[PDB]
Amino acid sequence: AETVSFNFNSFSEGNPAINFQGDVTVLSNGNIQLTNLNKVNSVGRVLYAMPVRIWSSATGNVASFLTSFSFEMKDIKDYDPADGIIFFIAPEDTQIPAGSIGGGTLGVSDTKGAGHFVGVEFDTYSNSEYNDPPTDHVGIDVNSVDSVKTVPWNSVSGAVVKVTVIYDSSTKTLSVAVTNDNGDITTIAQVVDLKAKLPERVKFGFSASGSLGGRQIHLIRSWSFTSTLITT
Amino acid sequence: AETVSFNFNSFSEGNPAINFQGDVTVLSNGNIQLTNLNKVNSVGRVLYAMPVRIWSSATGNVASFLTSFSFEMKDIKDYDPADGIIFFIAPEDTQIPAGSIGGGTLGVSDTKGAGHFVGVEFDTYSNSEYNDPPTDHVGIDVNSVDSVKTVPWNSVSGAVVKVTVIYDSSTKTLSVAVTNDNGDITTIAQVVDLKAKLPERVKFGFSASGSLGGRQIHLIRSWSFTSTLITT
Amino acid sequence: AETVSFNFNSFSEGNPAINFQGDVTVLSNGNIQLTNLNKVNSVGRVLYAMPVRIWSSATGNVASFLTSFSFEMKDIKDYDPADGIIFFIAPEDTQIPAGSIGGGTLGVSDTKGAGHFVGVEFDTYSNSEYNDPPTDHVGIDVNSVDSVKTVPWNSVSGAVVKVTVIYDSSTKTLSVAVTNDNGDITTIAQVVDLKAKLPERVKFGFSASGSLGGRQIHLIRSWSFTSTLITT
Amino acid sequence: AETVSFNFNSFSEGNPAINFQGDVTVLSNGNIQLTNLNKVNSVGRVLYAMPVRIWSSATGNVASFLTSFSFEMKDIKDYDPADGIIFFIAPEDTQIPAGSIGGGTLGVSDTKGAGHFVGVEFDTYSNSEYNDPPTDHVGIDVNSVDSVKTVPWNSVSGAVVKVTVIYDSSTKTLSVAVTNDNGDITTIAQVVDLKAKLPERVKFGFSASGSLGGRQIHLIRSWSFTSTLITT
Ligand SMILES: [Ca+2]
Ligand SMILES: [Ca+2]
Ligand SMILES: [Ca+2]
Ligand SMILES: [Ca+2]
Ligand SMILES: [Mn+2]
Ligand SMILES: [Mn+2]
Ligand SMILES: [Mn+2]
Ligand SMILES: [Mn+2]
Repeated sequence: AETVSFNFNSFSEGNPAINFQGDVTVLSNGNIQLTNLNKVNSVGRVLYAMPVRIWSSATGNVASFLTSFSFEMKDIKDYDPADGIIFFIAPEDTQIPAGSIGGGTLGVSDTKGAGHFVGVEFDTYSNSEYNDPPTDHVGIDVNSVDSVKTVPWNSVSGAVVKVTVIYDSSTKTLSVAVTNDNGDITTIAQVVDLKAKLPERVKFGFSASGSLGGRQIHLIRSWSFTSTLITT
Repeated sequence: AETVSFNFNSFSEGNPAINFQGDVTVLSNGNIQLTNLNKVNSVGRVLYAMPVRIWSSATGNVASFLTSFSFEMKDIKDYDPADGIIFFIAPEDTQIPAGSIGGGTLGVSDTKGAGHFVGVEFDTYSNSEYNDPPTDHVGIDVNSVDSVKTVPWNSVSGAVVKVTVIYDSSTKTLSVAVTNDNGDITTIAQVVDLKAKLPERVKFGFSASGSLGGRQIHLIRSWSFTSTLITT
Repeated sequence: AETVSFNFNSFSEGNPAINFQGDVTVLSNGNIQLTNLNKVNSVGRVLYAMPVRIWSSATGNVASFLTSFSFEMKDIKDYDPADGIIFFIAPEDTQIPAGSIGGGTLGVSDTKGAGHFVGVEFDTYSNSEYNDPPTDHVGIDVNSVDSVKTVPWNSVSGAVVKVTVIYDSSTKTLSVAVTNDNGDITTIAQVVDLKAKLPERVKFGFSASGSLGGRQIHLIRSWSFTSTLITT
Repeated sequence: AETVSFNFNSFSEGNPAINFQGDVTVLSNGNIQLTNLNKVNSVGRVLYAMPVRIWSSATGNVASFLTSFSFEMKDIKDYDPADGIIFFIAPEDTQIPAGSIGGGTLGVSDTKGAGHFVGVEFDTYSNSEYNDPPTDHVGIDVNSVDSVKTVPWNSVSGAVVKVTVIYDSSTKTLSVAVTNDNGDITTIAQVVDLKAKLPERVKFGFSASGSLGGRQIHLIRSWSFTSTLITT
């Protein structure tokens, strides 16, 4: 099999294994801060530099993967805690959409919420323009921030949140488990065919954004990942 | 929400939180050895002592859970490395079946391979009587050791294996991710309705067994668990 | 390390982790009401259902523990605001004393004020028979409601009180910090050798009582707990 | 009674309620980073600007206090994770010792490890000149870094550690409870006569230091405090 695995206990902005896009900044404690606090419509994205072959057009096999990460979102005075973080998967040439409005597009889609990526959002602001649930929520997005499926959640300012993700290739099921700060766990699962939605080679990463009047601290603290593709 | 959570980084004799059934022994290093290498048809089981309420007849909700543990199986001179470990979920009254032959029943089934439980097995011996695949394998068992779904695998003597299971209550999906010592991961997923196969209160634990001639070391090294039921 | 920890932000009817004894009620809000307002000499107690092993007889170790909870007492028309709440530790077989008069026994002692427990009381009525100080008070009780030590305090009808307690195994010091409504803190500390007054396995919980004439609302709103026993 | 109370969820540089001394800096996420990873004998300290009256001259009364704070220490590549953090109480005119060597003096003592203060350390490096135990430990310092009493502990890089301190005036008892990332708790308590060791008015705070070769990220994330002095 073809296995790809890495693990970041802390990041740095001079590492060739990480692509930075937008307002991304690495702090002295090793955390990655995706948005710029005093910047209007800020957008920041981080991507594992190396593309991962998630499927083969030769065999027809699709990879299974397991990945976990921890983030922190914190309020800043006089600003609406918005807009959220999104763990996404996209073609290897992915870029911040041209003329991005940041805000509720999460840095992955255009104005009407479309784009080419599959992902899991931790949305903290309800945009009715994207059919947002009326509360903080966790959602499964397939080429659009108009979530295929959402689950009410609760973002607690200043808390370290841990996430564990499993995609089983045979059932093509993507399931998510969020351990909150009060101990409670939140899960959400959805069947997504990666082969049909994405190309053979892709890039995984995180993206956060905000608007004018809607901003908050978006930090990524750690990240480990392992994918395995059977070559037979 | 109703949450149950715990974490064992080692075990000790006399902790009211754990129930021991059969040939279980607590090693001086904090590990739990499931079977007796000197007994024929050995069976050892360990359970979280408190029943967990997995679904409510009042509301109709089903809990979601995330649990992870790691184990090790090691070969012993002269005996066939058999038969394996199984993480299971059973009614509150659960006990080692009456006339257990151990062996391929894994300590949770009768002689024909039937019982009342839902569980994940790590089978190191192929029993044609239970329709086992020809190689070591990981399997999803619903009231039978004749697995509803299996996936090839390879037990390595002395290797520590780490496992992650996520049960998403809404899709009723149970997913597993196994991390071999070599780095490659193994996954298997299956929709299993817990509300349909089990009582409101259940118990969680691990079971292992052997035969005459089929024997090996079965160790549980750690276990963490968290379940959350959306209360009324 | 052998650790037990739990967190109840709210309570629910039917949870396997909570034992109710006497006049206990779970309100629609998740709060627990310890006494019945229409009953003479009412008593209600709520306990963490699992026995916790506080000291080991193998090694000579006693566990340290940190617990916090919040309660509220509130006046009811025409009745004297009595008698108070008590957070206690008792042998795992603990039960409301046979033919209990409620009142100043706080539901944990007998008519003479004796019993088998260690506890911190939030006493709202002065019982000269148990040598109560003349004002409301916080007391440390060792097998009796005639406190080993008390400190004046003031109960505010409808106020949410927060309490933190730390037991340090090495010195044997039980420390209590009470945070009133007006922000003021009240403290009390006492050396109590738990290994000499209690059995290895105990249960933790809250008890409240009233009499004819003496009645008020007794609520438990939350409770978190963590104990760690050095096993080695 | 005279009560002083505050609660910080994040700190800012333009805050006159806090005194910054030494290499201290405030990150964009609101954390206080006590040391400079680039400086050789970095020393950083942060003090609550307002002096607290811990005891009275008229009445021999001492104050009781309850305080809780969280921190995070993390390793940096090519440097020994040293030297630790210390919560301390000292004269209102306190300043970093002249010609401070950082290191094992924790920024509160001179070269022989002497000074005027009373504190709780989370020492991550073993200095024999100050008779340090051989492992990571928590200690009670009374005018010296050669602890009056210590307890073994473990500092986990990247982990958020919460602490709770209660000082009870009547028993003159200081006790601490540390919650590792693990769920496990460590406690330590000691009888310190605050009126015999410190002046009427004092300042509360934290300090951290490093050496050449010994350096790590030392952060303070939050801090709440309350103290009450009976003036009768
Ligand atoms: Ca949105
Ligand atoms: Ca078998
Ligand atoms: Ca009384
Ligand atoms: Ca030191
Ligand atoms: Mn959304
Ligand atoms: Mn099988
Ligand atoms: Mn009393
Ligand atoms: Mn020291």
